[PDB]
Parts: sequence; C-alpha cells; structure tokens
Amino acid sequence: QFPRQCATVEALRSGMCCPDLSPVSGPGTDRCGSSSGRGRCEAVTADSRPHSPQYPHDGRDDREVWPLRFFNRTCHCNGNFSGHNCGTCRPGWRGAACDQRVLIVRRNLLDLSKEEKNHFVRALDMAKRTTHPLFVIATRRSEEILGPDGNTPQFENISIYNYFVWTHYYSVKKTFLGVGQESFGEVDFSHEGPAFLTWHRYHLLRLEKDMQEMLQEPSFSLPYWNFATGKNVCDICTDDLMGSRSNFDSTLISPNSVFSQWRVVCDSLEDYDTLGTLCNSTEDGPIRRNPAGNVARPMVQRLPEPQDVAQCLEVGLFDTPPFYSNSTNSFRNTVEGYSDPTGKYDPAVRSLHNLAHLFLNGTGGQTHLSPNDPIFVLLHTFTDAVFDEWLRRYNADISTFPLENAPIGHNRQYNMVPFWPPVTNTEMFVTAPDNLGYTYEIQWPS
Ligand SMILES: *[C@@H]1O[C@H](CO[C@@H]2O[C@@H](C)[C@@H](O)[C@@H](O)[C@@H]2O)[C@@H](O[C@@H]2O[C@H](CO)[C@@H](O)[C@H](O)[C@H]2NC(C)=O)[C@H](O)[C@H]1NC(C)=O
Ligand SMILES: *[C@@H]1O[C@H](CO)[C@@H](O[C@@H]2O[C@H](CO)[C@@H](O)[C@H](O)[C@H]2NC(C)=O)[C@H](O)[C@H]1NC(C)=O
Ligand SMILES: *[C@@H]1O[C@H](CO)[C@@H](O[C@@H]2O[C@H](CO)[C@@H](O)[C@H](O)[C@H]2NC(C)=O)[C@H](O)[C@H]1NC(C)=O
Ligand SMILES: *[C@@H]1O[C@H](CO)[C@@H](O[C@@H]2O[C@H](CO)[C@@H](O)[C@H](O)[C@H]2NC(C)=O)[C@H](O)[C@H]1NC(C)=O
Ligand SMILES: *[C@@H]1O[C@H](CO[C@@H]2O[C@@H](C)[C@@H](O)[C@@H](O)[C@@H]2O)[C@@H](O)[C@H](O)[C@H]1NC(C)=O
Ligand SMILES: [Zn+2]
Ligand SMILES: [Zn+2]
Ligand SMILES: [Zn+2]
Repeated sequence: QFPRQCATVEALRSGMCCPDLSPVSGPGTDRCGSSSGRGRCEAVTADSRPHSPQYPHDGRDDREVWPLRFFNRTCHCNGNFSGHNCGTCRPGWRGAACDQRVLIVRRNLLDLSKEEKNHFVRALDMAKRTTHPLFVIATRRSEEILGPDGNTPQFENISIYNYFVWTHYYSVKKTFLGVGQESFGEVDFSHEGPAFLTWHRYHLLRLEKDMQEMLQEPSFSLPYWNFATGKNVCDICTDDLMGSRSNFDSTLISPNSVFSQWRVVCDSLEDYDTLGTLCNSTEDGPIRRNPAGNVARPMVQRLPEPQDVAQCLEVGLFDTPPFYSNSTNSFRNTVEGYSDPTGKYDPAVRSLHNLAHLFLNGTGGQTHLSPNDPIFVLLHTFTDAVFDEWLRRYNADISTFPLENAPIGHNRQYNMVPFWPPVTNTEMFVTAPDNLGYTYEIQWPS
C-alpha cells in the first residue's frame, strides 16, 4: 500500500509516487535518491496481458493492472538499492552502499531457545501495537479516495502487523459493483492461481523486514511451523508460543498468552461489500481458534501427514492449466492444498496449506481474516520453505508459470496486489539463499 508521503492530494493527483530521500535543494530535488546514485522516478511497468474470463468486470476494480489506477510513476532503484525512495537495500544486502551480504536463517520454532521463543512472541506483539513507519492503508476505493470534500485523503495509520493483515485482505476482497448490487467474488489476487506462492513469499519478506527495523535487529528472522506431522493437536499452541486453548472458552486463546489480547482487523465484510468501503485500522473481536475442533468436517480435524510433503515435492510442473484451484499435477495447487499431495484434483479434498488453515477451525481458516491469527506467519514460512525446496530441486523452472490467461492477478508479470513498490511474481520466483538473503534450516522426508 502506499508510502504516507504518496497518500496526499498532490501525489494522488499527479499520479506520481516518487518520494524524496535526502533533498538539500528543496522538495522534489532528491526523488528516488537520484542525487545519489540510488535511483530514479520512471514510468510504471504493469502487465497488460489478458486474464482468464472468470473475471468479467474489467474497468471496475482498483486492483486491475496494479498499480495504474493509483500511480503511473514509481521509483526504480539502481543496483542493489531498494525501497519506496531507494533509501534501503535489496534483500540480502546491507550497508550505506548495499554491498555487504547478509543471510538470515528461518528455523523451526520448536528448536529455538527459551530466550529466542520469548523474543519472537514479544516481537510479534510489539508489531501488533507499533505504527507502521512507512505505509498507510486506504479506507475507501479510489473513486472516494480523496474524501467528501475532495481534499481529505482516506488513509489511516495501521500497525506493522495489521498492515500485514490488511494487504492480504485487500488482495482477496470482493469487487464492489455498486450499492444494491451483489459484489463479485469469483476473484482472488493471491490464491487459487499461480501467484499464490510468490505473493505469500513477498508478504512474509515484507513483514520480516518491517520487524527487523522495528527491533533494530538486522538478522531477525521469521521461524516456521512444521504442520506436516499428522497430529491431532497444534504443537505450537502453548502459552510460551502461540497460545494454548482457554479453559473458559474453547474457541479463545488462553489468557496466559499475549495473543488473547489481540483484536482483529477487517472482520466487517458485510459493511465493506455493501457500502463499498475497505477494511480500516479499527480492531474488533478477538482471535478465535479451536484446533481439531471442526466436528462437522472430520477431514479438517487432523493435520497433513509427513508423506504429504514428500509427495507434493514429486510434482514437477509448477502449475498446469487452467492455473486455478482445479488444476491437476500442479505443484502450486498441490501445496496450496486443492489437490491431494500427488496432484490429483478433487473438489472435496483439502491438503497441506489449506488443511493447516482449516485445522484451526476459527479465525485462521477464513481468507479475509486469517493473518489475524499469528499462526499464519509460521504456517506460511513453512509453505514458503516447501516452495524454496521445490525451487532448488527443479532449478527454478518458471516455464509453466503462465504469462497470460491465468486468473486475474496471477499472470507471471502482474504486480502482486497491493505491494509497494511494484513487484512481479517473477522477482520472487528465485531460490531464496542466493537471491533473497534467507534460507531454511530444515530437512525433508525421504
Ligand atoms: C499519469 O497520471 C496522471 C495523473 O492522473 C492520475 O492518475 C491516476 C491515479 C488516475 O486515477 C487519474 O484519474 C489521475 O488523474 C495523468 O494526468 C491526468 O490525466 C487525466 C486523464 O487521464 C486528466 O483528466 C488530467 O487533467 C491529467 N492531469 C495531469 C496533472 O496530468 C496522466 O494522463 C497519466 N499518464 C499515463 C496514464 O500515461
Ligand atoms: C475449472 O473450473 C472452471 C470454472 O468453473 C472451468 O471452466 C469453465 O468455467 C466457466 C465459467 O468460468 C463455465 O461456464 C464452464 O462450464 C467451464 N468450461 C467448461 C465446462 O468447458 C473448468 O472447466 C474447470 N476445469 C476442470 C473441472 O477441469
Ligand atoms: C471502520 O470499519 C468499521 C467496520 O465496518 C466501521 O464501523 C461500522 O460502520 C457502520 C456504518 O458506518 C455501522 O453500521 C457499524 O455499526 C460499524 N461497525 C462497528 C464495529 O462499529 C467504521 O465506521 C469504519 N471507519 C471509518 C472511518 O469508516
Ligand atoms: C468450526 O467448526 C465447527 C464445527 O465443529 C463449525 O460449526 C459448524 O458449522 C457448520 C457450517 O456452518 C454447521 O452446519 C454446524 O451446525 C456447525 N456446528 C457447530 C457445533 O457449531 C464452525 O463453522 C467452524 N468455524 C470456523 C471458523 O472454522
Ligand atoms: C499517522 O500518524 C502520524 C504520526 O507519524 C509518525 O508515525 C510513527 C512513525 C510514530 O512514531 C509517530 O510518533 C510519528 O509521529 C500522524 O502525524 C498522523 O495523524 C497520521 N497520518 C495519517 C496520514 O493518517
Ligand atoms: Zn528503470
Ligand atoms: Zn493467504
Ligand atoms: Zn494461507
């Protein structure tokens, strides 16, 4: 979403989000750090290729051809510089010149020391309470983005972790067609399509970076949850970690965990989908979680088995037509969880990543809300570890990642919605240790 210095009237009118970095000659004189060698303001590269016919409403949704309905000029940073104003470094690099390498290690959460486990829980909680220093979120669609008087931009501050909840919501929300019309929901810019793995990769990378800066700890890393144990229970749902079950309400988190204090954002879909607004920064209910508790649906009362991970890594094509939740022999669809681990599509099956979400039988199993449960972070670093192992094992073969006719948002060169600056699925389709500055301490079944 957008840097707060682009959420102004002047920026939104000009169509340009190219903020200053260190301007000594007055405003506008160091856009993108161009006085240094760090970058320049330039025209946005945005995918214009066709999408699947599932989405018939071309012209109605601000997420189409992202980010052109808000900005047509962005910062392009030179070399290994990066950031909205080119004031920081590409992933895996540090220093004033972005020339010193760093490689952080994402570890199994259960292998951390007692001091590390406590450091991670408190870091998450500080992120839930700390205002994001850079990004503000929209509360209205672009038509209304500048307010009632046309001079009051409809952006709100939001916390580091709630921003993480919001960008996921914005990517899955229904297309609003107008008051009294039923909003269109056969659309998803981050799921049920080839961009699932790369979208959630960037999502995690953005949170890890924000928390490194929040903590002033450059080597801080996001741990993962090996949910592929076949267990009856949530082995990270304990009060030194993500919270055990409350003894007073089986759907709430134990009051002896900080996460019982969290209040969720974006749970008011009936307001958003009928009035045409967007999720804002006002929190509401608490986290609901009830592992293995979906008695109406026995298939989601047990986690994926270890062999499910080994089987899905035997699927050699990243994705297969029609590049959707009913693709077969698609690695992306297998690990996302709409196929069984071998690749066989079945409308009734839910495996791996999907199975882990629904196992939680609560907030974590609802697409617009699930990042509100912080188990999301660890569920997705593990899903990303499977993806990273696939990228090594099959030499990052992007050839099946379609350039066109994928569901809207999922063309290979689409800018993943709504990340800023524009970032394509291709930029994330790389083995992480060599290219993104992190690796997983993990071993795979065989
Ligand atoms: C680049 O953008 C400018 C600014 O227009 C804004 O860009 C988007 C956020 C979109 O929502 C527009 O409504 C915004 O106005 C464009 O310049 C304006 O173009 C419009 C018509 O497209 C015109 O009515 C205004 O007078 C123009 N104002 C200015 C200051 O230029 C420009 O056309 C865009 N260039 C592209 C898309 O190539
Ligand atoms: C996967 O699902 C899609 C969407 O349901 C199927 O594609 C077509 O979808 C349109 C609407 O987008 C329907 O009107 C058609 O009936 C579908 N085409 C047909 C049946 O030829 C797609 O066929 C599905 N793929 C499967 C089941 O393998
Ligand atoms: C932030 O979102 C909440 C939830 O949609 C908005 O509050 C709702 O507003 C509608 C009508 O405006 C009321 O009918 C509901 O009672 C409100 N919900 C709650 C939980 O109070 C809120 O107005 C939004 N904030 C802004 C600035 O738009
Ligand atoms: C959590 O699981 C329970 C079942 O254990 C779900 O409650 C059932 O929901 C279905 C569909 O809405 C109903 O037909 C049943 O009557 C419900 N049973 C009970 C006992 O409530 C519940 O929807 C799940 N919630 C989440 C968020 O996953
Ligand atoms: C958002 O909040 C602004 C506060 O700006 C800064 O935000 C972080 C970095 C905190 O450290 C805080 O102390 C800082 O002052 C307000 O000025 C403003 O009301 C809000 N702006 C918008 C666009 O909503
Ligand atoms: Zn360039
Ligand atoms: Zn998701
Ligand atoms: Zn998920």
